Amino acid sequence: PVPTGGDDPTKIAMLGLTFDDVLLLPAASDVLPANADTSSQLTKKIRLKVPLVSSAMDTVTEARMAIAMARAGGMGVLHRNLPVAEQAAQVETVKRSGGLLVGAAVGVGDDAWERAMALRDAGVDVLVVDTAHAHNRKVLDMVHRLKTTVGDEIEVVGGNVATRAAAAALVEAGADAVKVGVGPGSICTTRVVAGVGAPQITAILEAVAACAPHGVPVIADGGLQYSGDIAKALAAGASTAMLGSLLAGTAESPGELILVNGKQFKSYRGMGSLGAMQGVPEGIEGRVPFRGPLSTVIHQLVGGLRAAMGYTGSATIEELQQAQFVQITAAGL
Amino acid sequence: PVPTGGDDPTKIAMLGLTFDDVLLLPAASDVLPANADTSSQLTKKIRLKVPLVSSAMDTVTEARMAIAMARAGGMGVLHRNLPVAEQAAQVETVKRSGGLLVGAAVGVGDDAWERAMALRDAGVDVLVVDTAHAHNRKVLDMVHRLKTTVGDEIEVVGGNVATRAAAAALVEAGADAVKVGVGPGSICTTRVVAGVGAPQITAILEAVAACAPHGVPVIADGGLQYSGDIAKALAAGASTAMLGSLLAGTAESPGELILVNGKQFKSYRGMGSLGAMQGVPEGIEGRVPFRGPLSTVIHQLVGGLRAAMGYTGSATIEELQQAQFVQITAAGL
Amino acid sequence: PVPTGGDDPTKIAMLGLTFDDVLLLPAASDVLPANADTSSQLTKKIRLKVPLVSSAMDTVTEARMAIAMARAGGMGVLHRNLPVAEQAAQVETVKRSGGLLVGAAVGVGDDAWERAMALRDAGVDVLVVDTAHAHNRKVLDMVHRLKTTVGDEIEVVGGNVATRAAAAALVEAGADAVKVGVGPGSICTTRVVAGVGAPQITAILEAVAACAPHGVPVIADGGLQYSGDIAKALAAGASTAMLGSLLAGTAESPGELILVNGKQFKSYRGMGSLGAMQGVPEGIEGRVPFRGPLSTVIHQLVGGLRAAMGYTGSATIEELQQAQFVQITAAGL
Amino acid sequence: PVPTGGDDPTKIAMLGLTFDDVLLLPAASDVLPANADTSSQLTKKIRLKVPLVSSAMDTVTEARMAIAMARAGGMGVLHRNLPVAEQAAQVETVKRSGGLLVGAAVGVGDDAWERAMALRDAGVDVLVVDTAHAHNRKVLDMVHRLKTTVGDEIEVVGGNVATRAAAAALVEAGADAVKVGVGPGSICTTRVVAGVGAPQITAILEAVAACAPHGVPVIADGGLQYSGDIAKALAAGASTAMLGSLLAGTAESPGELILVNGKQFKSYRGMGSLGAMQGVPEGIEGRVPFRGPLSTVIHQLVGGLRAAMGYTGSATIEELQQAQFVQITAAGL
Ligand SMILES: C[C@H](Oc1ccc(-c2cn(C)cn2)cc1)C(=O)Nc1ncc(-c2ccc(Br)cc2)[nH]1
Ligand SMILES: C[C@H](Oc1ccc(-c2cn(C)cn2)cc1)C(=O)Nc1ncc(-c2ccc(Br)cc2)[nH]1
Ligand SMILES: C[C@H](Oc1ccc(-c2cn(C)cn2)cc1)C(=O)Nc1ncc(-c2ccc(Br)cc2)[nH]1
Ligand SMILES: C[C@H](Oc1ccc(-c2cn(C)cn2)cc1)C(=O)Nc1ncc(-c2ccc(Br)cc2)[nH]1
Ligand SMILES: O=c1[nH]cnc2c1ncn2[C@@H]1O[C@H](COP(=O)(O)O)[C@@H](O)[C@H]1O
Ligand SMILES: O=c1[nH]cnc2c1ncn2[C@@H]1O[C@H](COP(=O)(O)O)[C@@H](O)[C@H]1O
Ligand SMILES: O=c1[nH]cnc2c1ncn2[C@@H]1O[C@H](COP(=O)(O)O)[C@@H](O)[C@H]1O
Ligand SMILES: O=c1[nH]cnc2c1ncn2[C@@H]1O[C@H](COP(=O)(O)O)[C@@H](O)[C@H]1O
Repeated sequence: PVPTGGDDPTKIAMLGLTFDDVLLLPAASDVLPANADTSSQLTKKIRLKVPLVSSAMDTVTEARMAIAMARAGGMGVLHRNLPVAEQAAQVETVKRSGGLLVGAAVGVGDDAWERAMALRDAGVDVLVVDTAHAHNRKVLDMVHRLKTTVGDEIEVVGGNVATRAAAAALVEAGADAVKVGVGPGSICTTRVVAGVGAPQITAILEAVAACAPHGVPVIADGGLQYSGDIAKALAAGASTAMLGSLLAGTAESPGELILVNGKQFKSYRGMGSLGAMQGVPEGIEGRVPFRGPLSTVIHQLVGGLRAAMGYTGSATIEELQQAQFVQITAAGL
Repeated sequence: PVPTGGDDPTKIAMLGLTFDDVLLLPAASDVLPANADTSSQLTKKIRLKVPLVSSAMDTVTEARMAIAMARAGGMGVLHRNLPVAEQAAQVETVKRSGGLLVGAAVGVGDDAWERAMALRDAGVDVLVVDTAHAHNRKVLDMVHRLKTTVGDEIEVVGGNVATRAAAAALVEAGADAVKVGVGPGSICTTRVVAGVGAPQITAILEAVAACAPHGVPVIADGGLQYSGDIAKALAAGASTAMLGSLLAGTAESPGELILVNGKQFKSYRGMGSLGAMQGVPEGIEGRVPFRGPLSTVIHQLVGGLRAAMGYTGSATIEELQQAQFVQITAAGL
Repeated sequence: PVPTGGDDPTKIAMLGLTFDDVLLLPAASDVLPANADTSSQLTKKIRLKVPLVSSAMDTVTEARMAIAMARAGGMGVLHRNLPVAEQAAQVETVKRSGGLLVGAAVGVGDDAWERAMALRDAGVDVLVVDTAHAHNRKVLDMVHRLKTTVGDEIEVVGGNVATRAAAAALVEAGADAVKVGVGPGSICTTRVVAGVGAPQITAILEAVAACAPHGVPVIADGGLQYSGDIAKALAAGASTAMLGSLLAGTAESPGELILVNGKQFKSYRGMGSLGAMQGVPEGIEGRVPFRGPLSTVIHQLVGGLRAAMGYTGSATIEELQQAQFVQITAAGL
Repeated sequence: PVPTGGDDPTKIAMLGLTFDDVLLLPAASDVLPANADTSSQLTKKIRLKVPLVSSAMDTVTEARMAIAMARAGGMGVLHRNLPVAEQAAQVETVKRSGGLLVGAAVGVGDDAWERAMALRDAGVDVLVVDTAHAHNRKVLDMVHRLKTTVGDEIEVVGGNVATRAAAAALVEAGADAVKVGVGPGSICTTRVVAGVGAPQITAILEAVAACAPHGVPVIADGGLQYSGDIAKALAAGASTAMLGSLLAGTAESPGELILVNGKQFKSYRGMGSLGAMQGVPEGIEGRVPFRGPLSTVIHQLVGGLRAAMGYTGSATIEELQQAQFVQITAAGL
């Protein structure tokens, strides 16, 4: 029998590693952190100066965040937990601040096609078909319909996935980028409520195995707690990282300051939390420390990435994606 | 020598995984959580609408719980820590509330045959031969005697086991279902007192390898803490889950509200605890948070299961039983 | 290269398991806990009714403990942190309480031969050559000298060891039992101070591989925290268990009651602690909860063992020594 | 696919062990701790009586520490976070206290060559080219330039490295010793900020595989918390250990006593901390317990090492470097 039980070796299909399971190995380097090139592909066509996108969540990204993110060289994805007219107006607001990149989330519900067309009319650059489970005909069909209808002017992202097969399906549907993350989010309770998930380093490695041969960038979404996690996600093969928790504490996120026991916080909640759905939960409502301006958070995050590129001899993100890991033990934390 | 010591490779026979060691992998799916079919076999003949049974414990299941459980589409197993006449009367009470399914525990002591016949007379549907260690001639003989005597009107469950061989023995004795769990219970101290046990995912996989080829359902009993654990136990191959801790906090369980430090609790104790035996302990007496009505707890539990069936593309429990896992590391919690 | 570094596969020689790493697997059984036979060989010649010996420590075993232990069916080993005359007088005191078995520790210092002869004269049954590191010519020579001089009337134990080779050396020197434990003691700081040790399940398996073929019993010494650990140590192949921590809280141990924050304690200290040596430390001075009479502690310990013998179908300790383990993961605790 | 994801087996290159992952196995021994020879090579030419060097940090080693360390039989490395004139004057101060060994850190910046020549003029014995990442042409060139210019009178150390290849590069550049440690320091945040590092036992094993064949000693730098860690680092093949945390609490380190909540502390900060750089941080500012005189700390540290040499039968450090480990599990701590 199989050492962990039963007679089927495929029952337990893999050993899933998360960020805390690995470290980047230093390598020969003539790259100074200050000189590394941090640009990377968000989608097949769109390159960002900084490989970071803010999550499509209503305690993270509305117009103010999208504007600050694009000015910092990344991009925001506007959340979709509001009327179609307001979302499109947020898109327009970002555009009124210059030639700034902006994305917007849509679902696959009755109302999604209308939403997508309104955002298109508003001048959106990227449409993110954004769902709990993208390995599904309705999601694949929406990705394909958008790519064939508005595809030559708008880039279309599909997510989220957690396996090589799911990512391959989005590639075949025409996705211009694939977003990876089922289970790892800081406010996510999918793992405890449904018992479902995939540790994020293994999920990225698997998705990249399906996406890289086709020139489709992977967006690592969820579970990033530290600047060093960004470096790890990219070295695992992702081209960008999507941040929720790390940006929800910033001045530019929606929400006000909360003072508890003399310290400053902001509210941060899952899109699957009770309160987000009353606008069986798979997300919580919580708080995160107030962090100040976005520009300052992004500076330290990018600083950590630059440090990693120095250590690994990576002049570009493309080079970082070829870096090697060491696996650590439980004693290692 | 063997890497862990000595010269015998069979000394340390396997690596045992528990619920926290695994996650369900998302898979291609056209199944909406709301549309999944949650029915499953309790025994060879009996199918439940909801794959959940309440434990035969005196702080969990008396008539009120059995009634609420059957109305929710599951079943209760009446505990046996009272006189034969009272247990049979509880059986009758459940039946007075309609054509509701109900089970009842018996042991293998002098008094067990009399108990079993009285419950039969009371109209019980399922008899559960329920013991700390079922891999034993007296237990096997009782299972067989019941199956040959009352077997065509009553289904007979045997438990508990933790190995492929033990489950195979119950199958050969005529069990209509096999119950798995030695060591994993929340109030169980078998692991620390006797040093005995089997991690529950590996125990289910092993028991299913013996039971499924013979069409005998496995009941996963003990160690379930979250709705996601129910999904994991079924995907490991079990057909139903038995709950103690998760239901002991409910309005319908025996026992009154306990107020400690401004919060509400109910008493929850092992059948092998001092107080359960004074009616060398292998169970504790504890408290669990008061949770309100059973209907509400079952709704969230079934909600979590439906979510898992959506993620895994499982239209039925039978399909869920073929789902795949990823193993996670210690960093994964 | 070797996956953990360097080019030498023998550098990291084995994966060491401790008690918490394993569980005993239930097996077919017709043995009732109440009926199991708990007797076992302390030495080649001496069998105990209960497979438990108290440590040769000055906060655990003086005459009162030795007397209580023998009456409970085990034995005490009198510590040697006092003058030769007092130790011998303690031996005599035990003998004045009937035909009770008693052992006594000696070292390998200048004074040890004199000590050994005085204890012999006092009527001691077992001499324990007791040292931090027995894999050493002076220890081997002392074991052999005693066996050739007083060996036909007194049994001679040697310890402590942690490897197959060390145990083999004591067997060749003539030891009648071998004591295993370098590093695992509750009050031991050898692991942090010297960086030396061996996880106790692997140490027992290795020592038994050297001792069992020669009919020499292994005494598992140190690291036992729960009654279930006793069962594990014996199933790993040991014939008896030596207890320090578990008995230091008892009425019969040396030392008085200590009241701290409304709860009762006794002092418990390593023989290598500062205070034991002032009569570079490798042991601490601590407290353990007061537990009451020895008889009560031994009853629960033996109760747990009986439970294990029931679960594993072990009618005798000899049978228990053939039981199988499952290895558990970090999530398993 | 590879069990942890993707199709490349080299992506995750190794399993990295840290000190807490291993223990030294006791071995046959005729070596008394008091009699072991603790001397070891700092560099190809320089042997120390005690295999310990103090870190080049401004809360650890200035003239007072360098003096105390050499008198204890080790050496100090003077930090370089001050003007060239003051560092050279510290070197001279040490020399005014007798024929004491002393080292000094230099970087690879514009000012480093001048620094190195001034320290040379001051009578320094060892120059340590000391950087976050030594696997780099500028570092290799500096090591080589120093070795060819002042190499016959001064020994030249290069660091830090974490891989076999990096250490091989320093050997080829002419290093007289190689210093190992990227990530493990107590005040280091490289792992969380950059996601970069190498567990220290595996890093030492790998570096030694490159250095030992060429007769170049390895200095184990960072992550040492206990005296037992020193023994482990040497048995892994290092010839000396560099200490920061363990010595920063001593009377001889720079800094004053800090009283917080009735207990005594000293400040201890990374050279990459904000405050060290304001003279994106990769080190913190913290406190360590005040420990008293250096002589006392070194005595217990050397005591622990002697204990390890006794247990492993190592008469010399060279013998200790051939000792074997056992790997432990997470339960092992
Ligand atoms: C609503 C609630 O919680 C959420 C909400 C949003 C996300 C989310 C992640 N991302 C990237 C974008 N949005 C995740 C969880 C929930 O339980 N959703 C849910 N659980 C299972 C399914 C399902 C699985 C198969 C199929 Br087919 C259809 C639905 N959906
Ligand atoms: C009474 C006490 O604690 C309990 C009580 C009930 C259960 C329990 C689980 N389940 C599913 C239904 N009931 C478990 C433990 C206890 O120690 N029992 C016990 N330990 C060993 C044996 C034994 C092992 C081999 C043989 Br053969 C006979 C008895 N029995
Ligand atoms: C005195 C201090 O602490 C102790 C004291 C007693 C025990 C102890 C266990 N047991 C079963 C019986 N007694 C263990 C540690 C200490 O450090 N002892 C020590 N550490 C290394 C050596 C050594 C190693 C090789 C050789 Br060869 C000679 C001595 N001795
Ligand atoms: C200044 C700050 O923090 C420090 C400061 C000193 C040390 C330190 C260790 N040791 C032994 C001696 N000094 C370590 C970290 C920092 O982030 N430094 C840094 N991170 C990446 C690079 C880099 C990587 C490739 C190349 Br090429 C050039 C620079 N440098
Ligand atoms: O309610 C939820 N349940 C599960 N995942 C969520 C939920 N809400 C947002 N997310 C995901 O979690 C990511 C943020 O993760 P974080 O950066 O670790 O906080 C988002 O970008 C989404 O992919
Ligand atoms: O005293 C005990 N010792 C060991 N297992 C028990 C005891 N009492 C009840 N159980 C088992 O534990 C299960 C409940 O586990 P739980 O749902 O994790 O709380 C029951 O259904 C029984 O199988
Ligand atoms: O000071 C010490 N250092 C290391 N081991 C000790 C020391 N003192 C007693 N012991 C060992 O530890 C055992 C007790 O371990 P315990 O039962 O876990 O508390 C004794 O029987 C000795 O083998
Ligand atoms: O700011 C820093 N970041 C990373 N490593 C540092 C820093 N400052 C000092 N070190 C390293 O950490 C070592 C001390 O580690 P410790 O002995 O564990 O405290 C030093 O000898 C340096 O190699």
